[PDB]
Amino acid sequence: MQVQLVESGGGLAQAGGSLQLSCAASGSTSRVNAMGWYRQTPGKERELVAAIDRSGATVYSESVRGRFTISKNDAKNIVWLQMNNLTTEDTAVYYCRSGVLGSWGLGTQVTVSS
Amino acid sequence: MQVQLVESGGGLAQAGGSLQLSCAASGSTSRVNAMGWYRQTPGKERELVAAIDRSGATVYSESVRGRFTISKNDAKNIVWLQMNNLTTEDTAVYYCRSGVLGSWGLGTQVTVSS
Ligand SMILES: CCC(=O)N(c1ccccc1)C1CCN(CCc2ccccc2)CC1
Ligand SMILES: CCC(=O)N(c1ccccc1)C1CCN(CCc2ccccc2)CC1
Repeated sequence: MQVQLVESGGGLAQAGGSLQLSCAASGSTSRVNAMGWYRQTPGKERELVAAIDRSGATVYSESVRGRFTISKNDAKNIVWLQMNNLTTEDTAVYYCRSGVLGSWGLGTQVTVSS
Repeated sequence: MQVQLVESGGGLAQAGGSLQLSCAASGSTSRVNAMGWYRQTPGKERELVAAIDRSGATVYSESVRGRFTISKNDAKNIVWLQMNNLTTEDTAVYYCRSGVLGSWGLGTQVTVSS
């Protein structure tokens, strides 16, 4: 029922180097309009690293801004995490997670003057 | 079927001031383990401002880091966006959006040496 995800990439890198992770979705992909990467370093809580939605909007944790990039190939149903300028603080297990985001409401208008 | 969201807050603020937005969920809330705030300034694409998942992990766009805080009351099924140190660049329509995030995989191990 849920979309099937296969996570690839990772292994060893040198400090200063780069790695690319990938996550391939298959099965019930039509409803999936969000994908995200988390990580967990030993002893610490799992944290959200990067996320992307179907429109291409992206968001990153402070700890990886500018160094990591999340991208997608919509037709292949694959998302990548490019990880640049690595340090030993990036050692962790990385998790790909799917999401189904809901409909748009009307929203609320915010006007800031002066 | 989908969770019902009611967005509140917003209106006018002065530059330098603060506002708090809120979004109240009801109905099919049990499956909802992510909530997010987007915004759209006129003529620009809608962008992801802040998101939170059931574990409390949060993520922010670069443009609001440190000024905006997303929080939740799990028992009331309400999320808030506290917006501090506003500027005219924060004028926009703000949208609350729900999400259902998938199961955890085993992940991939990344080890950075030296
Ligand atoms: C942000 C996530 C997202 O929106 N998706 C996604 C999911 C997992 C990994 C990468 C992207 C979509 C899932 C559905 N596919 C449909 C592809 C298609 C369309 C028309 C004909 C044939 C095939 C589009 C991308
Ligand atoms: C990150 C989103 C999230 O995970 N949620 C959420 C959804 C919308 C807005 C705020 C938070 C949960 C939705 C379900 N509620 C159940 C509450 C409950 C539990 C036990 C007995 C009685 C009531 C917990 C919070």
